[PDB]
Amino acid sequence: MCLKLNLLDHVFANPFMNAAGVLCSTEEDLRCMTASSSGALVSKSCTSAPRDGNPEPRYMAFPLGSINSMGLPNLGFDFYLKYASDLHDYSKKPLFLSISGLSVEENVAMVRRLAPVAQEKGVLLELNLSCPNVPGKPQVAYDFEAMRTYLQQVSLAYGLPFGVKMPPYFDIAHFDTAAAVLNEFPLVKFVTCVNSVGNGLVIDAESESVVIKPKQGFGGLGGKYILPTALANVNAFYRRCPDKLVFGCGGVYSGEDAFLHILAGASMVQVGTALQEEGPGIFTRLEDELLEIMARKGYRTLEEFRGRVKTIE
Amino acid sequence: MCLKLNLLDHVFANPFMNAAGVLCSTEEDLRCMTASSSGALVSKSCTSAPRDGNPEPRYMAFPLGSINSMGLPNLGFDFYLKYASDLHDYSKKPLFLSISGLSVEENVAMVRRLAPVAQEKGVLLELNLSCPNVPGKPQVAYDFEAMRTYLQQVSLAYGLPFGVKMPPYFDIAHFDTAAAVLNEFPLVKFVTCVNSVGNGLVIDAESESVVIKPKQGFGGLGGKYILPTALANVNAFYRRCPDKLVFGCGGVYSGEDAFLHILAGASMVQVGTALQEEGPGIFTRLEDELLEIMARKGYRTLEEFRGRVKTIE
Ligand SMILES: Cc1cc2nc3c(=O)[nH]c(=O)nc-3n(C[C@H](O)[C@H](O)[C@H](O)COP(=O)(O)O)c2cc1C
Ligand SMILES: Cc1cc2nc3c(=O)[nH]c(=O)nc-3n(C[C@H](O)[C@H](O)[C@H](O)COP(=O)(O)O)c2cc1C
Ligand SMILES: *C(/C=C/c1cccs1)=C1C(=O)NC(=O)NC1=O
Ligand SMILES: *C(/C=C/c1cccs1)=C1C(=O)NC(=O)NC1=O
Repeated sequence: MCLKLNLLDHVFANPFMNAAGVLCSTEEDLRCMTASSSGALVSKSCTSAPRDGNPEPRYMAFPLGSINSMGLPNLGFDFYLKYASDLHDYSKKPLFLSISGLSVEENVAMVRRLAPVAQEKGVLLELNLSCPNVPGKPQVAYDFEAMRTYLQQVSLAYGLPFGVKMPPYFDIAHFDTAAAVLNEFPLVKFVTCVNSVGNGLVIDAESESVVIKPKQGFGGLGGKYILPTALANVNAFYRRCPDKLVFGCGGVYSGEDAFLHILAGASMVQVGTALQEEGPGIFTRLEDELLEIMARKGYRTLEEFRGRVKTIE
Repeated sequence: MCLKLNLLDHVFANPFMNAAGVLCSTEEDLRCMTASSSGALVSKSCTSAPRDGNPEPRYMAFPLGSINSMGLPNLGFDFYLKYASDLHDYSKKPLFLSISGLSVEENVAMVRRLAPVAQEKGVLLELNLSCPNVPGKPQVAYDFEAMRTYLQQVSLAYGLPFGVKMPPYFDIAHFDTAAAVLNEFPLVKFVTCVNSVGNGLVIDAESESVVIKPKQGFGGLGGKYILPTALANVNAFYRRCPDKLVFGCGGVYSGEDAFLHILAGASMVQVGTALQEEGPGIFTRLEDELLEIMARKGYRTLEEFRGRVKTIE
């Protein structure tokens, strides 16, 4: 019985990794994620220049999930590039690098610089088109024209295999259009579904107040709230992008939740809110719990059930 | 002391009502909602002609909420119009009628016939622009040019105050744009936020199967999953639509959840999933719970706290 995978020219001990933004901002965070049982890690989305992000409180967690408006905060591209070039131990596990420039120009600027590092070291790009917390800069992937431009320019500037972090969609016509944009770009080898469900609002009944400070309390939702949305987007792109990989993200707290993502079509399974709450010990739990489900069902590998969710009649 | 209110030139005993589609399809259902302690009721969304709706199973509920792909099912407009014109006892509470034609022409045809009964009896139109479960017919309010065309034509054809059942949005630019489209129409006097969170996917781990039959298992989400999304939309439209009322729908299981909706800006509060699961006895519980929270905080009216959610700094 076995959780191993072999994809994008890398070997993964298991399908689990952090979700971008969780436990991956500093060198310390990145070492911790490397020392953990995860199959891979991804760095914090970065802009070209370092940034502070939004005023605190900007993240809060509850029994059913999390709300966040982290905004810009990252140590900057130079730092994440050096991590990938000089510091990351690739013998431990594969590394993905998330970028989220504020203009197509900014992204292209960065991906020009990442390419030689990608060629040399094997770092994998994840391009973030779905941040819901920068004011005056809505989720790029909700503007399909903008999306096609970003992907053109980045494919052209980078010229190597990469993936895209997508926002959730809620409408069958949007699934159809978005997968079709993506399928114009053969260098898009993976699609990560989903980023936070944007612009929710948590209100505390006792205080009568919002619980995060930026944007009058509005922020992206993670965790239990979003699992059926995440599974929908995972399967919707799995069905519509038969030449690409789908990475699942959203609502994973258990090996059962990972099992569902995998049934829906996920290759790698990312863990945001639950990892933020539980810490990196979650990875050993998720592995054991997923193996227990596989054992009970007689499944010996991931590809025996990946994408094999059953429909009714 | 008592939760009574006036809106839209009617009087309501409390802000609670069913959500359209729940406990409101048949004459029996409507009689049962009329007999309950809700402050109002809304009929099931209807098409000009009767329809059966989708294959069963089409609704399933879980601890965290519900998924549904009910699709077309209603007794047809003639039935709901006759309920409004001849059977409803307006002495007990107000009635809303929900319409959901498949084209602008169908909606125009219905509202032309509803207009006289609205003039005579005061039945209130809730126009549904957000059904996530007709194949080929995506949520009208996710296409802003289509939404403007529907609201121009209905306003011209109806000529009396009405409301719109909105889908959730997730993007501040979308809130800005949708609210500005609504604000182009002075006859749109209330905005119901939200319809179900469209096209989620529930998967049963043991059976490895989706749980509803239509649309390969995809359906709209209700219940605990959607409360922060609902609150966000309620507040977003409450802030942007100062000359309209906002009706709250989504995730209400308790008087506390109702309190949050009303803090966010809700005038009426609609109950879907929770009502489907608990039945109409829920209304006495919701009233009792809301009165109790109000007491504990020293609020005597709903006006004292509606829209008074606090932000940080
Ligand atoms: C504190 C926080 C920071 C995040 N930062 C990023 C980020 O920098 N880039 C990104 O693509 N997504 C970011 N996200 C989104 C997550 O990667 C993930 O898509 C979302 O939380 C849903 O997964 P979950 O349900 O496991 O939390 C962040 C989420 C949280 C909670
Ligand atoms: C079985 C079912 C049928 C529904 N039918 C309708 C409908 O005919 N028209 C409509 O506007 N919304 C319909 N909805 C959406 C609800 O009115 C409501 O917007 C949604 O369920 C979210 O509220 P909740 O969280 O309380 O369930 C339906 C919901 C359910 C669960
Ligand atoms: C926004 C992206 C933020 C970045 C900060 C520096 C570079 S990119 C977020 C996102 O993608 N997902 C979230 O849930 N929260 C965010 O703030
Ligand atoms: C669809 C609207 C369905 C109609 C059937 C006859 C007339 S209109 C739904 C909706 O608006 N919200 C839901 O959650 N489910 C539906 O099926």
